[PDB]
Amino acid sequence: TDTENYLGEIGTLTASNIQSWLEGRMHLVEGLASQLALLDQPDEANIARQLEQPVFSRNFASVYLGEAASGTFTMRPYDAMPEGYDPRTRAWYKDALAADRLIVTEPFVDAGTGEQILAMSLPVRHAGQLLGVAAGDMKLETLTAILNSLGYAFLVSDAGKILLHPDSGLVLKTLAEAYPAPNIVPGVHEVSSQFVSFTPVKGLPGVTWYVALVL
Repeated sequence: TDTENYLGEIGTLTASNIQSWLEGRMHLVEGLASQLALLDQPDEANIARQLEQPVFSRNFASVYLGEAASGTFTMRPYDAMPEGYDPRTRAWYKDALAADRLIVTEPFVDAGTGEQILAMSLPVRHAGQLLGVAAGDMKLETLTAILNSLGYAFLVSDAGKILLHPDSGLVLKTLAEAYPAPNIVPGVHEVSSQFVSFTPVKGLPGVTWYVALVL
């Protein structure tokens, strides 16, 4: 009843921290879309100029626009993509269009670097016509560091998919795969035997994700 209160308080503060951090990144991606919709002439040079702002490289691994007309892909900071890369075939693109709003993706593998990332993406229209999908992505280790700024903490979806974990190998495993498992219910429960607490992250669009604390 006491160590339960204490884990409940740390889980709450841990969730509201990752919430604030992710929300700030969301806002920047929202503002990137509004900036691009505001271009009077949205040609390649103007799009690239908007993407080259240092605030984007300081706060994302990269930001980018996948264009609807022919798959033109502008990414800053720029590095190479695979031969025949077409952003329109990728989940961060197709899911932004299907949801018609900002989404936050589960982890995937960056097509250029092989790193594990997640993206925030949303459609960009100009005068009501689709320009493409704008996104920023961030490395999972960056997020995992935020989560574990102080036993340990990981991040897991409502369905049981591990999203962030100090053991990087456990990322994208199910909880049943990681612990051959506790049931995801908000609160604290005994499960070497350990305490494990689930706290929802508020404010995230389209997902229910939990901070898991292990003590």
